[PDB]
Amino acid sequence: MEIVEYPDPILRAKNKRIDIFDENLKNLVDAMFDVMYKTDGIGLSAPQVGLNVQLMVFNPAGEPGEGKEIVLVNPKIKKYSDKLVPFDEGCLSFPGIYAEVVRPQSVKIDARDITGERFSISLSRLPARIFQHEYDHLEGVLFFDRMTDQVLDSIREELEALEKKYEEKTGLPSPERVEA
Ligand SMILES: O=C(Cc1c[nH]c2ccc(Br)cc12)NO
Ligand SMILES: [Zn+2]
Ligand SMILES: [Zn+2]
Ligand SMILES: [Zn+2]
Ligand SMILES: [Zn+2]
Ligand SMILES: [Zn+2]
Repeated sequence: MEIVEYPDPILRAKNKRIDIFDENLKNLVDAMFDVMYKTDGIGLSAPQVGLNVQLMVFNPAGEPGEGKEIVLVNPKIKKYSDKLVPFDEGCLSFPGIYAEVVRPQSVKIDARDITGERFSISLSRLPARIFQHEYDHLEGVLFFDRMTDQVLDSIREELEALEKKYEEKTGLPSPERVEA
């Protein structure tokens, strides 16, 4: 298994509905949760393992045995709160990079679960926060898109480094450059 990283395009590709709700789907969520636990994270959205399908899993506590291992599939934000708050985020598709992103305090959400049931959770604190972070992955949108002109100024050079690693490995030019 392996985490996809920035500039890699699978990060921007349209993400599909899921509809069979089979056993493979259980099996996927093992491996998303386990890769998460292995890289010490608190969320992970499926295109970060190379699958373009709306599926995110996560667990605020982010340590085994602790918190609560939530799964949303086909999320949609019904509502976003007015309240706005900063927070240093990291994202695994950007090894080692943390920069402050500013986002809505709470969200209401509609979504299916691992057996198909729709449902309807609201969400705050860290939970909500991650939710959104993975919620963006589902939808083409990476954390530095959410940063303020100044902040991004602080990571230009790092994400540039990434673009080059991609370029060295792939032979191809970086399908997207942050000087853009
Ligand atoms: O790469 C990841 C997981 C992750 C790791 N460290 C974090 C700190 C803040 C936030 Br919000 C998310 C993370 N999700 O796409
Ligand atoms: Zn592997
Ligand atoms: Zn299908
Ligand atoms: Zn497991
Ligand atoms: Zn930890
Ligand atoms: Zn991420």
